[PDB]
Amino acid sequence: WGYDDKNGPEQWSKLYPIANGNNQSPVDIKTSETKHDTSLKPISVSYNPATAKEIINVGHSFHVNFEDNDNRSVLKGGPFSDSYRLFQFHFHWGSTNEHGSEHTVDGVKYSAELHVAHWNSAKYSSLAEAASKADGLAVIGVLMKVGEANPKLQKVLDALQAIKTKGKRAPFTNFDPSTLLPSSLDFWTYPGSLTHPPLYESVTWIICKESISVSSEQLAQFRSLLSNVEGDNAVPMQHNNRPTQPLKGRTVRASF
Ligand SMILES: C=CCOC[C@@H](O)C[SeH]
Ligand SMILES: [Zn+2]
Repeated sequence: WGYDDKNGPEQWSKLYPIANGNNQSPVDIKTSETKHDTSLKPISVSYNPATAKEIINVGHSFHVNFEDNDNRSVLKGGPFSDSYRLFQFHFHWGSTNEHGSEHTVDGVKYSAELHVAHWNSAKYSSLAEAASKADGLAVIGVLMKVGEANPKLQKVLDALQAIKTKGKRAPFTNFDPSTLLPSSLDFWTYPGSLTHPPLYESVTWIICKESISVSSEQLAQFRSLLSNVEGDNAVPMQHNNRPTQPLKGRTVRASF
């Protein structure tokens, strides 16, 4: 279902009718209309870098998958009364620097977006179980602003040369993806979804107030990943970021 136009995000509603749904992501975050809430607690990431397993090229993006067999890597606080388990981080990016981030704040589009994904291990057995569940997934979203080169992106960008093409796997160990997060975990939260098929309406978004930085060259790496299988003609992975979607009257909550 890629991000072309043949497979691209307009074609998503055919196969996945949930695309023209009510809890679709990303969204625009209109700060004027955002109802501050104080029942919210502060977000608290406790990741353990020995959970870091693998980095894999999945054709449309690349993942960094984590060990999700126990509660060693948890997110808790925010709205969540439960304690979600970390399983993955990945990125979204765009063809040019001007766009690339999925969420937008007051119409402003960013270079890329980081997703640090979690699944509700207090209520569910597997990721596979919690994938589809309303209270299934907790994803931290960081907005990535084109400027200085982020030195905490090092290990991620280094490893990329070993997963040039779709399906390529490699061990990525000994990394806490919290080091990626901004210093201010002031956050918006809203009831969302995945941003790509199967677009499950299972995500409680945590969108960070403060941005992290990425140079144009760091973004050029993301782009010089290849969507093709090894041997085939080099088809870069140019953009993998979704249009912002109607709120249909959900209430983005501030935590600031
Ligand atoms: C399957 C990977 C992670 O899914 C959670 C979403 O926040 C990524 Se848009
Ligand atoms: Zn994502």
